[PDB]
Amino acid sequence: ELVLALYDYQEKSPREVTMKKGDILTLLNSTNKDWWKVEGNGRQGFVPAAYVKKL
Repeated sequence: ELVLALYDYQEKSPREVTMKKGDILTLLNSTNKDWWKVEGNGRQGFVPAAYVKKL
């Protein structure tokens, strides 16, 4: 499934990745309510669930 980045997010921990507002990310794991695992820029890791929107 794909998600739209609603905001920029810069990774702050080893498991996180970075995205730019408007990016279209592949969603890998949305089981946690606060942090979703995505693929962004060839890297896989977590961003805040609230900062992306399922398409």
